[PDB]
Amino acid sequence: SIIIRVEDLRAVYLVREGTIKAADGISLDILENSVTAIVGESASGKSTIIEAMTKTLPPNGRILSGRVLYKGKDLLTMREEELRKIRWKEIALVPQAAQQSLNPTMKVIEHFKDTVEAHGVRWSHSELIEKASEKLRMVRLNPEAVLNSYPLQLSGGMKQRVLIALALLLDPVVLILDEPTSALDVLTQAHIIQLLKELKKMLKITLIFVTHDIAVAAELADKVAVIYGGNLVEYNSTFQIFKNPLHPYTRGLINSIMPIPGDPPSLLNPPSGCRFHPRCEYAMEICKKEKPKWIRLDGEAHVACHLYEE
Ligand SMILES: Nc1ncnc2c1ncn2[C@@H]1O[C@H](COP(=O)(O)OP(=O)(O)OP(=O)(O)O)[C@@H](O)[C@H]1O
Ligand code: SF4
Ligand SMILES: [Mg+2]
Repeated sequence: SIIIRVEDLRAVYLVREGTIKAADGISLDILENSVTAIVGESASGKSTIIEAMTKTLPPNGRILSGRVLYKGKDLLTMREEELRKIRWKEIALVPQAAQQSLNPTMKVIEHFKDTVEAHGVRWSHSELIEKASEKLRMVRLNPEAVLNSYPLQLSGGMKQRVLIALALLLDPVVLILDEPTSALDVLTQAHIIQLLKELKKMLKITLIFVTHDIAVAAELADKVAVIYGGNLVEYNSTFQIFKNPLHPYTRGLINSIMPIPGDPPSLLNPPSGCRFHPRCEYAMEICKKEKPKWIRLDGEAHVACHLYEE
């Protein structure tokens, strides 16, 4: 099943000198119990697509065009009365360094309460302790010690565990995670990934997560979506991506993983057509005159590249 269809998503950042065209025309289908990874280098639009999808864009960011369908109904253009029932309950989002959203003069139990309260639902404080403890366990934490401690007393690994437990609180059907594992030593990064695998199996959920490390994606993901300068450049299954990477940018990555000449594109003044052309070794005239069309190819596979066709 497709649990989420992103259709033609244009979302930009309004800035003094014009617009920032991160997330520029973005269409992809999330399989209903999959793990999809969104991958790309620093400052390439990952968090921007995530935010656009969740209507969590800053005051700054504005959505120009497109739909996102959950259960065939468009999240953008939804009555906030109809949005509030979908939020933590169904779709849930632990965002880039949401640790910072943990005010540190507060016991964790309070960030749970704050969350629960905010999203409507009314639970007896003791009941809340129950549920919270339960998900804290799911994430392999000491419910007692943790709920009753202050953020500052927790490791980044533990803060991360807490954040996830928080997201799971209301048994969501989709869980979305942004750079879940960055700023986080090797080992504990490994433990988070393990944990993510555990919950993957132990729960019935669609899991979308963002990362800049392809390795991490292949550790975790079924399908993989590569983004380059505000564009969805390619979308295959993990194994296929490594086996048969289509976009020249992607190929480059995979090879560079067995160090690509060029600098990343200005997102204010991007290059024309295919933003990868200035670095692409297969660059052509049509590549500068025209944005390659997002296309379907063979099986799970999608590319946006002039080299290819139906
Ligand atoms: N509120 C904003 N206003 C203007 N520009 C922004 C805003 N937020 C992000 N950008 C810019 O748009 C580009 C894409 O940012 P985004 O956060 O989507 O990248 P990313 O893929 O998350 O990479 P990273 O997370 O490592 O920064 C970046 O250059 C970023 O600085
Ligand atoms: S579209 Fe043209 S430039 Fe962009 S990657 Fe495919 S070939 Fe290289
Ligand atoms: Mg990011």
